[PDB]
Parts: sequence; C-alpha cells; structure tokens
Amino acid sequence: MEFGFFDDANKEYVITVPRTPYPWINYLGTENFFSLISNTAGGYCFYRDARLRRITRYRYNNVPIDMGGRYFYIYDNGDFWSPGWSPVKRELESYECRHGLGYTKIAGKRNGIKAEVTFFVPLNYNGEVQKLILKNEGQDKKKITLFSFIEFCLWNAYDDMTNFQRNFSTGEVEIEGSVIYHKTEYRERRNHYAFYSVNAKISGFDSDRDSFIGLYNGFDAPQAVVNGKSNNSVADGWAPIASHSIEIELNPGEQKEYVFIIGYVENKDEEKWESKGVINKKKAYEMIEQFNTVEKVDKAFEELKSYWNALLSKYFLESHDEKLNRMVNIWNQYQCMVTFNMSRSASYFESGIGRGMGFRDSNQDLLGFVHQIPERARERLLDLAATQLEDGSAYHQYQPLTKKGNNEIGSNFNDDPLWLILATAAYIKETGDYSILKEQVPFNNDPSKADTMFEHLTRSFYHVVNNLGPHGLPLIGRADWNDCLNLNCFSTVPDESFQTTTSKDGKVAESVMIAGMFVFIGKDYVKLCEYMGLEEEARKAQQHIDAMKEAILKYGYDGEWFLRAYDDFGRKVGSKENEEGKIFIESQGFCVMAEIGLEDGKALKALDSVKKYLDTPYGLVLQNPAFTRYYIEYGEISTYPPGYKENAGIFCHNNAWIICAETVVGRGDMAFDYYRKIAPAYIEDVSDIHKLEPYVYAQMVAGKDAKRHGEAKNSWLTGTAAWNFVAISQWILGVKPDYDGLKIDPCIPKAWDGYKVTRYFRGSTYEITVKNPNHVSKGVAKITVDGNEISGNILPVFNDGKTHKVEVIL
Amino acid sequence: MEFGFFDDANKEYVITVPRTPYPWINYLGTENFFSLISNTAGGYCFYRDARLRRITRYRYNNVPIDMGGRYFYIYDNGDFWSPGWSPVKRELESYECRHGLGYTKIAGKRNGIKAEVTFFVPLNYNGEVQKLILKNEGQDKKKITLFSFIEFCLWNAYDDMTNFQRNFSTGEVEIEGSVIYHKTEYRERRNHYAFYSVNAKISGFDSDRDSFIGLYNGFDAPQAVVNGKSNNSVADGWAPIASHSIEIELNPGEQKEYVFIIGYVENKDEEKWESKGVINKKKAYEMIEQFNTVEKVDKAFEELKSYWNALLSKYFLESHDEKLNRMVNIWNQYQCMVTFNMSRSASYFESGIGRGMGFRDSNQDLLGFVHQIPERARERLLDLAATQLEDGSAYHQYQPLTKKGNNEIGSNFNDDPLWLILATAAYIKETGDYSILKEQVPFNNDPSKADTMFEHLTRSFYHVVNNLGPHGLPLIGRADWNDCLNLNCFSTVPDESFQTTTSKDGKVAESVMIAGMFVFIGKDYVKLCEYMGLEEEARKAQQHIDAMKEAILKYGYDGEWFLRAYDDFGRKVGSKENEEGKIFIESQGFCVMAEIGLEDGKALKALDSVKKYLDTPYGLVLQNPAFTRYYIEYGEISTYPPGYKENAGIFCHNNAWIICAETVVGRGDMAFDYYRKIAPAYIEDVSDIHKLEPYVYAQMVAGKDAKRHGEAKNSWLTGTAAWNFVAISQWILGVKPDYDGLKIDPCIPKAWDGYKVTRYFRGSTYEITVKNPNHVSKGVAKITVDGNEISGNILPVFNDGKTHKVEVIL
Repeated sequence: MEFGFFDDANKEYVITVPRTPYPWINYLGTENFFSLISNTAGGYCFYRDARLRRITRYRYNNVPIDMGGRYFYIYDNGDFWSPGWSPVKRELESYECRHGLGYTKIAGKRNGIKAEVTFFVPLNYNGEVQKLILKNEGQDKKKITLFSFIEFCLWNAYDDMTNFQRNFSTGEVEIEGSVIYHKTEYRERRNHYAFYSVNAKISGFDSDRDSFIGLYNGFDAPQAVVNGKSNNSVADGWAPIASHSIEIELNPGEQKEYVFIIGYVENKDEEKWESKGVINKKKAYEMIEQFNTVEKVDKAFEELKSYWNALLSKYFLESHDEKLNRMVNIWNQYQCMVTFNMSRSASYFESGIGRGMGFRDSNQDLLGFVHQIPERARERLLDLAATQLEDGSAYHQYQPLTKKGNNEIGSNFNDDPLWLILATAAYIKETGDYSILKEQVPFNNDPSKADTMFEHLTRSFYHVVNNLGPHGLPLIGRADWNDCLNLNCFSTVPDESFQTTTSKDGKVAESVMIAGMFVFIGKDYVKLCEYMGLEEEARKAQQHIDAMKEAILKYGYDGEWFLRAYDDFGRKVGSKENEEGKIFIESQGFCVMAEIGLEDGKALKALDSVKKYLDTPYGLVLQNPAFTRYYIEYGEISTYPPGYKENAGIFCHNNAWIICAETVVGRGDMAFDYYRKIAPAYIEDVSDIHKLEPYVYAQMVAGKDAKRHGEAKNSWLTGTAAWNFVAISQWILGVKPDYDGLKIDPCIPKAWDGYKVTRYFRGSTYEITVKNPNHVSKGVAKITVDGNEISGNILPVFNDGKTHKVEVIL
Repeated sequence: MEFGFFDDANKEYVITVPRTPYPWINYLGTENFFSLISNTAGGYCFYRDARLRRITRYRYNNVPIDMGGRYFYIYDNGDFWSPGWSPVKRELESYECRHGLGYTKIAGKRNGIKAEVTFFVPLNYNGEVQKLILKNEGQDKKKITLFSFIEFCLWNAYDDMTNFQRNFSTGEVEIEGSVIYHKTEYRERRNHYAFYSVNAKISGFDSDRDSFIGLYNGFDAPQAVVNGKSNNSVADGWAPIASHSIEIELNPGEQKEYVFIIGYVENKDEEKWESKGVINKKKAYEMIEQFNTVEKVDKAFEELKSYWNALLSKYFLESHDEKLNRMVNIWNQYQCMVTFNMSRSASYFESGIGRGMGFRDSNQDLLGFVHQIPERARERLLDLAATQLEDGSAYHQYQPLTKKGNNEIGSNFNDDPLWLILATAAYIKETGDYSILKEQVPFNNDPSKADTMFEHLTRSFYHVVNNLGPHGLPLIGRADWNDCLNLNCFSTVPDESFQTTTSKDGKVAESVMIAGMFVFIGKDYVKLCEYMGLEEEARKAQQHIDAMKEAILKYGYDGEWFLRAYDDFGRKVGSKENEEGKIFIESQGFCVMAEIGLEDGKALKALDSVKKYLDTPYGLVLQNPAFTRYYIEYGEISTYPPGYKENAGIFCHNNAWIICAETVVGRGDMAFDYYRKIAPAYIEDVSDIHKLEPYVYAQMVAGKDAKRHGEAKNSWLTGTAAWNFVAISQWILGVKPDYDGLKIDPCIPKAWDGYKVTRYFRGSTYEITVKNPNHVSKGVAKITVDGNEISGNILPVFNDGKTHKVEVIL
C-alpha cells in the first residue's frame, strides 16, 4: 500500500494523505543555512550548527509526533484549520504535499478556501522563505484571518532544553512593524539574532508563547486563534515565539499572496547596537527587502532549480526500467549531495547534539559525490589528511566545522587510515590530476611537521604492515568499519562507551575485513608508487600485499566463506564452528572485491553462502544466526535485540559490497536482484511496511529475525547512498572511472536488451550505448568510439567539451 | 486572587481549580526512590539519580505544559475524562487536589462517577503507590472502563532524549499477568528494571506508544481510550509504555478499589534471568504483594504520616498570627527536609541533568535541617571535608552520590572554605558534640594524607590570610557566594562558562563579602581554638581577625554602606561613585552580622540605605541601580535583563541576612516586615502574581526593574528555606543555639503581646514563653527556668528527656 506517487517530470514525490506512516522530511539549504521540514510543515532551522546555532525549537520523540514547525492557521467565522492538516487536524476537502529538490510544497483546502505554501532556502541566503497563496473558490463574500506561528530556540540546543534555571529569564524579543526579532543574550557575548517577517501590514502579533497559545492549550487550538484575535504580547523570558495575524477579505474567484521569511543575521561586535538597548537591524532590512515580492521569490525558486539540475547532469541513464531510471538520475544522487552538506548532524533520528561525523564516513561518502563536486572533494581530502597523526593514525571523529579531529574520542580505529587512500584514488581516477600527492599536508594539524600527501598515504599503508597480528593479518584496534565489533573492550557496566573503552592490550585480536581492505586498497597504492617513480617502494609494497594475500588464504578462509576476524583469545570469528554469527557479510564483500579466490572457486563459494544464509526479501542481514545473548568478547554488536542494527539487521551500506562482489564473479542477475531489494523506488509499493521515506535510503532495515521485518530506521543520513550508487553506476552499469581513462565493463542481467548511459568525465561527455544481442551478463566483445574501433576497454580521454558516441557490444 | 486554601489541620494545601498559574508540584520519597508530581498528576520518578536512573519519561517546557505523568482515563458510553482534568481536559462537576507531606491526593467527578487517587512513595520502598477510588454517585446502572497509562524512560535521561539513532531499536517490554516490565538494555549490562502493576485482573493492556495513543494523537484522546478497549500490543523498540484496561460495573452507591505500583528492582548479575531471555521477577513479585490490599496501603500511609510529624516536632510555635504559625511549624521545615533529600537534582526548573550541588549549598543548607536530623548532618559534614584539598581549598561542586568533588569544575572559589567552619559550628552549637574535631579526615579523598577535622578548619581559616589583597581583604578568586560575580573571567565567547573561565591572574581582586564572612565565621574559630587548649593559636587567630576588621573599616566602608568588592583594576565595587550597582545586599548582611560599625552608627547607616534603595513590596533587590548593559569586568551578573536573577532580582536567600542584621541593631519591626514580604503564607493572596507554589520558597522573585515584578522562578529547591528559617526561628524569635547551651535573645515587633515556642535541644524540651508587658523590640530583663531565676541569657543544658517551662520577660 502506497501513500503517494513519483512525479519524475517535476522530480518530486507527491504525498496525497497527511496521515503518513511516519513524518517524511525534506532538506532545504546548501551552504550555511539548513532547515528540516516534513509533509505537515514540521521541523526546525539552524545556521551551520544544529548544536550551537539552532534557531527554531523542535521536540524529538513528541506526543503527538512532529509537533512544532512553521504553522499557519486560517480562521473563518469561528472555524480554524491549517493547510498542512497539522496541528489543527481538521478534515480537509483536499490536501497535497510535494517534496522536491531543495523545496517543499503543501496545499490544503477546507470550506471553499485553499492555501498553498512553498518552503525553500534560497542560494547564498541566510533564511528560509515561505510563499503562501490564499484563494477563495466558493461563491460568496468571505472574511478570514490568517495566523502564522514559529517557536524560537535560545541558540544552544543543549542549553535551551536542559538549563531552565537560567534561560527562563533570558528570553528577549523586539517587535517593529511586521517583524519579530529574537535577541536572547544579545546584551551579552552573542552578536547574532533571528527574525520572522511578512511583506504586509499585520493586524496583530504575539511574542509570548503563553499569550498566543495558553498554558493548558496545545498547538492544535491556540487561544488566540480560537478567539480570532491576537493578544499583542511582548515576551519577557519564558518561551519567545513569533506570530503574525492578518485580516483578509476574499471575494469569489479572488486570491491573495504573502511572503514569510525566517532570517539569521550576524553583526560585528563594534556595530551590534543602533541605539542603547536597540538591536542593529540594518542587514535584517536588506534580507527582508530582497524577497518582498513574489516575482523575487519566483526568480530565486528557478535559480535553485537550475542548481540541482546541474548537480545531477554528470550521470544520465536511459533504460527500460522506470524505477531504475528515477533512482540513478534523481534520488540516489540527491541524497548523496545532501549527505555532504548535512554530514551526520541533523535528521529526524539525529537530534543535532553530536559534535561531528566519522573519519571514514567523510572518506566513504566522497566516492558518491566525487563526480558531482570534484573541486570541493579535493578540499575535503586535504582537510582529512591534515587531521592524520604522524604515525599513520587518524582521529575517529572528524569535525567539518572546526576542520579538525576529536581528541576526546581519540584514535586506534585501524581501518580508518586505509579509507584515505581509497578516497584519494577515487578522486584521482575521477579527475585525473595527480597534483594532490605533492601538496604539503600537516600532521596532527601542525604546519611545522608537514610533508607530502603521498607520504600521508605511505604512513597509512605502513600503519597496517607495522601492526600485523599473529597470523600476519592487520591488528584490529578499538574496532573496524563495523563500529560495534570491539574485540578488546570487555565492558561490564552501563554508561560506558564501547568504542572508546579498551581493557585489553590489543596486540592479539586481528581483522580479516581490513585484510581484504588492505589488498583491495593497497593494489591502488602500488599504482601511485609507480606514478612517483619510486620503483623500489612499489616493489616492496606489492611484496607486503602478496604476503597478506597468502595470509588471507591461509588464515582467512573457513572452507565455504571468509573469516570475519580474530578476537583477543585467538579464536576464529565468523566461522562455522561458532554457534551464532557463523557467517558475516563484510569479509565476503571485500575479499571477493580483492579477487582472492577467483581461480580456486573460493569467491564463488562465499557468494553462494551469502545467498543461502544472509538473504531476505528486504535485503541481506549482517550475519547469521543472530546473537540471542550478550557476548562480552565482541562488544556492542550483541547488545541489540536480534534483527536490529548490527544484530543481524539489514545494513544497506554493506549490501553494496555484495553487489560489487557479484560483478567480479560475473553474475549480473544476482547483482541487480540484490540492488532492487533495497532501492527506494522498488519498495515504494510497500511503504506501509518500510514506514520511512520511499525516495531516499535508510541506514538500517529490520532483518528476518525481527517482528518488524522490512521496517527501516535512521533514514536520510548515511553512507548507503554513496556506495549503492557506486555499485549500480560503476560495477553493474560498467562505467568505471580509472587511471588513463573511462573503463567499460558492465555486468547486467542477461534478459536486458541494452541501455544508454551519458557520462561526464574529465571535461568530456561520453554517450555510451550498451547493446546485448546475445543475452550475456559479462564480457565485452567490441567497443566503438566515434565510429572507430578501439583496443581494450579503456576509453580515451579527450577533455574537449563535446559529446562522443560510445558503442559497446557484449 | 487565590486558587486554594491552607488546611493546617491536615498540613495540606488544597487546590480547588485545576488551572493554577503554573503546575504546582510536590515531592515523594525519602531515601532512594524519588518522584515529582503536580496537581494534574504530571511529573516523573527516578532512583537516586535523575540523570542516570530515570524511570518515567517527562518533557520539560512542553506544549501543552506538564504533559506526561500517571494518567488515568474513565470511559463511559463513548465519553472519557481524567480525574486530574488532564490530559483529557473535559469539564468536571467537582475537582480537588491536596498536596501533603510526602503525598498527593486528586479527586474528580463527571457524569455521576467520582475518581480519587492517592500518590505516595512508602518508606523503605523502591516504588510509588497509586491507590485509586471509583464511586458511582448517580441513580442508575452503569458500565465503565478504566485506563491507566505511564510512559517509560530508557534509564539514561541524556541518552533517552538525544541518541535516537541507537535507542529506537533497544526498547524492550515484558507483559505477564497484570504487570508490564520495562527491560531496555537489560540483556547487555544493566541489572535493573522497572514494572507497572495493578492488583486486579485486567481486560486489556498496551506496551507500544503508537498502538495505545496513535502517531497523530496526543495524550488527551488516545485512540484506544477513544475506541473503548485496549489493543494488547507488545512494544518492540520505539517508545515503550505501560497501560492497563479494566471493565467495571458500578451499581448506584457502589464503589471499587484499585492499587497501582511503579516499582524499581535491582538484581545481582548471577541471578539476572529466570530462564533464557526471561527476566528474573522474584523481587518484583514481592514488591507487588506487599501492597496488594488497600489496608496495606492504608498502614503505609500512616507510617509515612508519623515520619513527617516527628521531623517537624523539634520546633513548635504558638503565636497570634495564623500565617506565621503555619510557615514555622509546617512548611518552612518541610522544604528544608526535602531540599536535603533532593539536593539540587530534580524540579520543574532543574531538568535533572546536572551532576551535583554546590559545596557551599550543602554547608549552607545544613543550618536549616541540623535540628531535624543531627546524626545525618554530621555524616554530611565529614564527607564535605573529605573532598577538601590540602592547601585549604574545596571543589566548587559536591556530588552526594559519589561523595566526592568535581575535578572538571575545579576550585578557587575562596568563599567556599569558610562555609565549612560555619556549618561545623552550627552542628556543634546544636548538638554540643565536640568529638567531630578529633576524627581523622582525608585530604582530597586520600586516606594517606589525613589529619583531624579541626586541622581542616585551620587550613580553611588560613586559606583566607594566606590569600589577601592589596587592602588586606580576602582574595575573591573565581567568585564568592554570588556565583555570577566573576572579577577574573573577562569572557567574550558565548559558549564558555563565566564560572570556570579565568583570564586574569587573580592576585588583585578582593571581596568585602568574604571579609564580613571572615570576621563573623572566624569568631567561631577562636572559640574552637580555645576548646582544644591552643591558646597561642587562638591569640594569633584573633589578631588576624582584628586586622581584617580594621581593614573593613579602613577600606570596606563607603560612607553610608559597605563596599561589595574590588575588581581586577583596583576599583571600588558597590559604591556611590559607580553609575550602577551603587549598593549591594551581601556586604550589609554579613558585616552588620559581624558586629562591625555598631558603636559608630555605621551599621545603622547601612541598614537605612538598604531600606531606602533596595526595598520593594515583594522583597529586597540584590543591588540598585540595575545594570542596563554588559560589564565584562563583573561577569555573569550583568548578562541578565534588569530585575531578573542577579541583575537586581529579589534573591530571598540574602534577604534573610538583612533580616538577621536588623536584629543586631535592635529593630524587630523592620526584621519581621522584611520576613513577611517573602514568606509563602503571606503572599498566598497574590498567587496570581507570585505564579508559583504558595506553600514553598522560590529562589528568585522578579524585582522592581522587571515587567513581571513579584513573579517567582526556580521554586522548591534552594537555600532560601534554610536561611529564612534561621532568621525567624533564631534571630527574630530569639531561640539561638550556643556552645554552652540555649541562648534567648528575641527581637520582635513592639506591638506583639507575646508568643510561645517549644524547642527540642540536646535531649530536652524547652517550653519557652516570651511575654512583652512593656512593648519593646529587644532586651531581656528576666528569665525564669522551672520557677527559679537564672543569670544571663543562656539556658542550662539538662539532657534528661523532660519539659522545662522557660518564662522570659522583656
């Protein structure tokens, strides 16, 4: 059962019922101002920081859900309702919500009056614009009153909602004209404020929450809207709010328009005051005047439209499948771009209190958006290497705001250094420039102890080989890519972090997942050492890789699949001799990607075991069987109930590595079937079971061992979007960036007649048509570029800004 | 305008309208289980920790206010309502709330059905009992359905409400019989769980919040109560809840009884499971069986009643004023006892996230409850000196749970060491037990470096002389008792605390408030130096006091009042040369209390200036004029808007010191007028202005410079109760504990004919009758004990467990 449809022409998802299984949210903002908005006009806004610069108050896990947001009330002869059906919740004649790229439209009609509101954050603007349209579709003279309402936050999310002993007496507002200014602690060290305005004369206002709403009233029926008049109150502490009231007369067939802005202003400390106690409002006036006409809002709406069109034009697919076309062309790349602007800060599952994102997440996500923003990808890479320590280690948590690591969390996540080389190779493969390896990069953000970026990759390479385990496998630190597999923590008391608490020496437990990472990533390190003319180091580096490859074969294979790791007691983890967690999914993804058991049939055996044991109708579980008790030797993984999160949950992040692994063995039928199980467009018809947004990926889907099998959690902010795009765009469709040019190597289902992919690569557009006369999955027989046959499967690099017709026959 | 009345016979405040100006709350629990409850049955409960062991979820600053609590629903042929009028909010025929000592009663009637619920935490019990009474007062056969509802917390307040990415998949419940067990994270590391039970067979239940309430429904109209039956859901992640449903048939004139328990159970790690995945419930069964009959609940209610009666029987007053009698005998001593059990952890203004209370707060509050719990006051004193450092300093924040200081907060609050001697003298004067000074007390919680408790008092005494300013006044350090006067901070960054951020050397700024403290407290130190036979130490200590006293005269006097402090630039603070803050309230309170300027008329001049400048109809403001801008040199004091908190707000904590100072000069008319302005019983008639509980003190009342002058904030948890009790019981009524016995020295209004005070002191009861034939304020002409005249004004110590009639003539 579905609650809407995809509007591919408008690149929107249209929601037709307000009572959605969960609030489905969108994201507005590109550079500094960001805001969350749901289909009922919930959410909040902030400036660059959901923790230290939150503008609008929002309550997570509220009863009712999603109470608090940009609420509009329409009062008509004792009857009031809201266009988004919330918070009034009075039945409407018609309703519609449209989530677009960087905007949201909500329309509502009741008793002959229709209201449509458009929300979007304009480019290079520190504010959210709300264009409202009111129309009289009846047959009589009508007089109505429109109420606007937002709730302010006291600029510090943690303080606004833990420290009432102080902040209940600090709330301050200013009311001037149609604008309500929030200036809490502006008489103090703060130099920033926020405002809410309308481009029309108001008949009333309110700045005190108690006056407009009432102490014992909710958002559904504010006492001022119920009575139809505003109280004209001024806030003195407690909870400041902003609210406008307008009297409107609507003749039949006549419509009226209004513009609302939630702006943010920063001031220099020497020009903070226009007068004693009066806030300097010189830039708030300019912000309001910039969008005081609808034609101004219309022009900015088209400017944002072209911005998102350009961000998706580097990879265009024309195939027979309508669900596949919309994922690759619109929604997969839209979530990848959003996740770079949003990191892991604010969502409907992330409260915005955290301090940063993981070090690997910035590197892993870089693969997804490297083709969209090549220039801003190189800046992120250098800022990540600056965080790196001198010995080859990196801080676990990266803080993009301060551009530095987190000393409190620390280090000793041995998988983290390898992600830097993999991300660096992806940047170089996409762009083709090698100047990155010669730039001077500080160590631990210390300019004095700086060296080349290639040296940073060298230490990351030798951090693995300088910390080998008893079997020669890389030593696991606090954990690996799987943050809940802590093999030297052994925590016995609550309120203690599994990740940062280490009780064992850590000189015994090793991981096989990093070993498969080391061979797969180190293969790209030997190519770099060849480019720098360092033949001896390249020869020695390959020797370490070959030793690891034989160590993987000797101490990494269980007989049918690959081992997961070794714990502190020298026991095999992820083996058939165990009682639970007999087979994992991380070692199969990367070891097959490293092409370790191709010739011996070992890779095929592992993938047949993945299908036999880990396959579900909604995805692939992390491991089987699920842990039914708590294992102190493994860490946080066994803490979850079975089927949830890491306890045999469906992590769509590592499902892509299985998708890529099926390409290596040459099974396009299996690879695309795995992709379809977790793609949002293919599960939109089961939206009542998925329960989350049917247009973006979610971090985790409940596995076969849960009672809610198929239900998603933690959507809109994950590395799933980046890896699943790489799996389909590069490993399945065969358009692989590579050194010296674009590589073609598809692995598609046999029944496919063909497809066409338009690719932007190093300044040129490759229009690649893949034909499948004989229905085969893998294997290229001929490639034609511009009507001339070529040798091999690497397209020449032109860099001339034109289109080249590439004809591929399997 | 009033919202209720005082029931002095039952020691209750009766609330007659559910819509009070604010939710008026009570406290339950004495030892480990503590609960917050308002007049609408809101609030939450926890075990020893509102931060790490919270049991019930509660949302601060909610819309509507106080949503979430022990909610009961009565369903009657499609109509439902709640006894506390919340959250349903349907008009009732009758309503009543009664806040008692350790219990709360709520009654409600609608459509002929009356519901009464009694809430209290029994003694030595880890649970809250809710005895519900249902009665049919109509004239017909009726069939109704009763719904109960609580919402569970995930045991970690900060994690339950910031970390949804993990805890949304960890919620676990267990439904067995009529009990719903909450067992989130019980499988991994927690050995504790909570249960909600009823003592009757149920017809339905619910454990998932969405099933019972609905995603888009609030507490007012849950979808299960609206439909009239339970969904029998089992929670799996998301938000666990507990709910029972009972079908009840009530003939006319018939009533039914029900008992509900919210228990907390801890288990040993060995005995944690009855079976694989099944929680060991043997302790929960015993807890439920202990209160499974109404007579059992009745007996426990009387046991708690006698507990609070004995706690208030040490000081009994019989006077002509009914408002004065209820404050001294019931409500002042009740808040003092609660504030020791509650510290500063949980209130409707304290979110329960902090880690402890101030070091001085534990010492300052000790004066209030030393007569009530002499044995548990000595234990607290020794634990306070245990955290003291070796040089004579103490950590600013004390943590009663861990019985140690806070290293993160730090030290260098130079007023803190003096509070230890003042509290020690108060304990010694009350009890007469001098053995405290000989016990071995570790330094910095290190048993190796331990010495006598008297040595601890020596270092705290000598921490003042070893740190003197240019004028010989004590160095202020980071701050003094006034936590917002930071003369070394100079902060310009919004996100750093004024208290712990120090940018100056701190070798110049001095404080006159500590100087008045040093002379007043040091007077008690010379007496202690005489008890141990250290005559030379007493001589040297008195010399330092005399030198400090002459420094106060030479540098601490402004001409009409006393200076407040000196900042880092060597400028007078709290002087008529200043543009704002010309006079403070803390230098006048303690310097006059130190008998400084008595013979010269200097003390009288300061008190006349306090009345002239700082007096308001609702109390005395901190300083005048208020700071209308930000002063970097002073710290957090100027950050507040004028009239709020430290910016010329009415702090009733330091109003008591002015009350005590008026006794020294001999003006009982002024002292009692000051007391009446802030006493809860005398301001109950303006409850619409006070806006807070009219039966307990509040930390701060808005001053004359505010727009809400007279409105209180941060009630129920402050040191105001302790000091205001000392001011009236000891300095006004004249019953002062002394080293050699009980001292009589009243300073009462002249128009008073007399009064009687019954006092328990060192094992004997003194029934003191004070009569005023010649209407004078101060001065004792005769004292008769047991019919025989005595010399002086110190009553002999009998310690025989008898009653002695003390006749006092002024």
